[PDB]
Amino acid sequence: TTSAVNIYNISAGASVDLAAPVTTGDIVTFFSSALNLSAGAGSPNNTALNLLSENGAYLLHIAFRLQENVIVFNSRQPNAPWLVEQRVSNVANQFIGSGGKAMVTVFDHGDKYQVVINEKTVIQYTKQISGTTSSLSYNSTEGTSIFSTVVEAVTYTGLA
Amino acid sequence: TTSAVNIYNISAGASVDLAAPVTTGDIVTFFSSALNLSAGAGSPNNTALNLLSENGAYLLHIAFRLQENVIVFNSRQPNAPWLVEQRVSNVANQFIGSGGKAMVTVFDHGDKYQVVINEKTVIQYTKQISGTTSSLSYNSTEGTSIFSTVVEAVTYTGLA
Ligand SMILES: CC(=O)N[C@H]1[C@H]([C@H](O)[C@H](O)CO)O[C@@](O[C@H]2[C@@H](O)[C@@H](CO)O[C@@H](O[C@H]3[C@H](O)[C@@H](O)[C@H](O)O[C@@H]3CO)[C@@H]2O)(C(=O)O)C[C@@H]1O
Ligand SMILES: CC(=O)N[C@H]1[C@H]([C@H](O)[C@H](O)CO)O[C@@](O[C@H]2[C@@H](O)[C@@H](CO)O[C@@H](O[C@H]3[C@H](O)[C@@H](O)[C@H](O)O[C@@H]3CO)[C@@H]2O)(C(=O)O)C[C@@H]1O
Repeated sequence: TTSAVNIYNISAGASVDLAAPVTTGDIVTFFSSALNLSAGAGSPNNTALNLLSENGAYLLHIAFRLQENVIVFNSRQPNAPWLVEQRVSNVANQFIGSGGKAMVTVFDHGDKYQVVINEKTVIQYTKQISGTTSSLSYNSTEGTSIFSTVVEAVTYTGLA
Repeated sequence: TTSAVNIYNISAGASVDLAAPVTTGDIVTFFSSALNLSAGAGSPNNTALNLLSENGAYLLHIAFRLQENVIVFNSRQPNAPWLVEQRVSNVANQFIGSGGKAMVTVFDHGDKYQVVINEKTVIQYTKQISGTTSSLSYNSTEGTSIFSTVVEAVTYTGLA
């Protein structure tokens, strides 16, 4: 009944600490002012957006792989191996209806993470690890990212 | 547990019908890619954002008035007089921390509307009229709008 809006500018390769943690019922949107579907190969990821716990855990890892023409969703505890990785085929098909810019939205449904690309829901990822998101990262493969060098992030917390 | 993201482009003087209504717990954000605090005089509104019911009622009317250096919040049923109007003093003060662009967010707390300019909450408006938002309008006074000619609107519905 007293929500909050937080805006962050995330440079590729950076990680920002949220001034307000993202928990169940809260939202996180990533804004890209560019879209490059014919950028190049990722090592292996061209672009990755991560929601991380205060322990360094990867609550949610989102990776776009142009050469493998896929999107990967996974998670993992700090200094531990990668877990069960879901995947969505065909990158470009999710960005249909873009036009030089993209929006990725993550809904934290407590026990799941709903990921939306613009207006299209791509997956209802089931949380392999639980907790509140206290920081986010935007990692890219040198010069072959599908998003702008700077990605804006708006978080809507205090909902439920 | 199955929310939706809808993106609308609203041209000044236009009104769009939402593909999904905005109800209690839902969110609506307005994106302006320009900010003009020394634009001119409004007749009397330089810029107005409205959330309208399916009956044409003005659930929430938001008006920026440079010359009167104020922001007005009000409501009204169709073909009825304007109601009790709240107001926030000093426009520019709410946009501090902008930099050529702005975003307004309206949280529908069921019995209230929380309005946020960027990251600053400006008012906790109490609904004089209740209902679901089925459409939004962006009205301007000829050439003196504080926002770009086209404002982007992203709605987040199906939350609660
Ligand atoms: C040079 C190197 O090996 N570093 C990797 C890193 C590290 O493995 C680690 O994640 C560092 O934190 O991973 C990078 O992305 C990985 C990530 O996309 C996961 C998704 O779950 O997949 C990894 O590759 C998988 C592959 O998808 C599977 O098909 C295969 O069974 O196992 C592979 C190894 O786990 C990605 O490597 C990262 O930068 O975060 C890529 C780096 O090259
Ligand atoms: C030419 C004309 O009179 N049209 C007005 C319209 C109409 O009054 C009506 O709203 C059309 O739908 O109103 C415009 O904005 C009004 C709006 O900002 C409301 C806010 O509640 O205030 C009106 O002026 C008030 C003033 O703020 C009060 O101090 C005063 O006590 O009463 C005034 C009259 O209600 C605004 O006119 C609109 O375009 O929507 C302005 C048009 O000029």
